[PDB]
Amino acid sequence: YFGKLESKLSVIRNLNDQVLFIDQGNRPLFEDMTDSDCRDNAPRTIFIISMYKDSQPRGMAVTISVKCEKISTLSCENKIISFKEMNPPDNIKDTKSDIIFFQRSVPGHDNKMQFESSSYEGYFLACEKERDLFKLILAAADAAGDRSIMFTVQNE
Repeated sequence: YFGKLESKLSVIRNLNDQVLFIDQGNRPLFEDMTDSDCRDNAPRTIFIISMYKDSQPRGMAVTISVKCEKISTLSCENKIISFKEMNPPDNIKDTKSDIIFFQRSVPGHDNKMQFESSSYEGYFLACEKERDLFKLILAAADAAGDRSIMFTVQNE
């Protein structure tokens, strides 16, 4: 069981310092942005990270959402990343949820974060280059040094 506690606004960057944003097709991408780009493309660049209490504690449980047109919440349902148009719910009945990730400090890096799927243990949010685009994906990662699953989370 997960219960919603408190939320914070944040910008999310991959290790290349590219900013996560929701694009016109409702897909999560990374792009090089100045701070001003970032701010002017709010609310597509400003993510809401909501903390949840967990009846089966395995880390800091969070949802990630964004207010593009309506509020959309990040999902890794069926091991693929997509947005669901929904508010982060007040509670979630199950111990595994496609919208709950565990935010973890990256071992050997105080300031970088990973987001592990609660649904699929050992799978993480990652950045992958695809052609000319940098996409957010769900990836299996076994190694703490894996740079593709490391993010910077800056408050507001």
